[PDB]
Amino acid sequence: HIDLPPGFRFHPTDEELITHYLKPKVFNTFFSATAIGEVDLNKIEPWDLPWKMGEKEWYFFCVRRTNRATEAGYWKATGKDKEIFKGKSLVGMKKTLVFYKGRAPKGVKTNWVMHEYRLEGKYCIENLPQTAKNEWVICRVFQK
Amino acid sequence: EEHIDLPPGFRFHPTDEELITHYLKPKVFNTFFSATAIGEVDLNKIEPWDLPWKAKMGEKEWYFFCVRDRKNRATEAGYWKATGKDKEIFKGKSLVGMKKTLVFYKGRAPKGVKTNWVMHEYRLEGKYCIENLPQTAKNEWVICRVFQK
Repeated sequence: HIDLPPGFRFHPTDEELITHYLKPKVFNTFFSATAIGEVDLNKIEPWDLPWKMGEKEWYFFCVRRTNRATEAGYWKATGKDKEIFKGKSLVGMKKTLVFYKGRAPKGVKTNWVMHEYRLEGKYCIENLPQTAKNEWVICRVFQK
Repeated sequence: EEHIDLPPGFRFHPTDEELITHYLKPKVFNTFFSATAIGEVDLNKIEPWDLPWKAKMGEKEWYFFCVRDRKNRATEAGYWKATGKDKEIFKGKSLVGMKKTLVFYKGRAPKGVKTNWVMHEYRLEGKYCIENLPQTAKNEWVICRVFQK
């Protein structure tokens, strides 16, 4: 348990997410943190307040374009992914996805948004050692 | 213990009402209030472009206790000019304060040069909140958040 003074909360920069949460989850198989739980993507749905937080945003690890669709909708990738720089080095990429209610290609537009952080640049699959599972991503999900 | 070791990514990120409730009120109660999150400096003595040089890593905004002015938003090398409409701050069904936005301009008060340095000044307010202070309190303080567009 962590005893936060008032006003202090979990509000990470991108490079903080990579460097101190995602690279460890990849490099070390036994990794845990107090602010980022583990959830399987396909199981839950964007209307799942109890699973995993604070400031109306929810972070977690994910084990795995509309390449992932929900029992009740899908996630559509939107926009040019932002690059994550640790100073002069590239370290990761942030994809932005939006959740669509109706499963049809013209599906109902919900206000649920996800940021998917992945390892890149210096931590691309080629540079990554084989003692690593590049299958892990970080997702931040929020509304509107 | 004031050590407050913070895991990565945890940082001061108050809501407007948390600023009022846990930081401004205590300062106007006791002038000798201090908190690690908020410095105490005279906005007059500091030019904002100096701030990113003393920035710790990932630090993008700065909070300060300052004194209230009376008709002066003035800086040796510049000046702050308000903009837009002040914004109400609530605790439940009560107004407890307001937040004003200001923009920084070049030293010359006529025809200054607009900067991308923005300020949010936070002040107590609300008829009943301000009316029910103990006579031992002094409402001569505001909280300034300084940051860059």
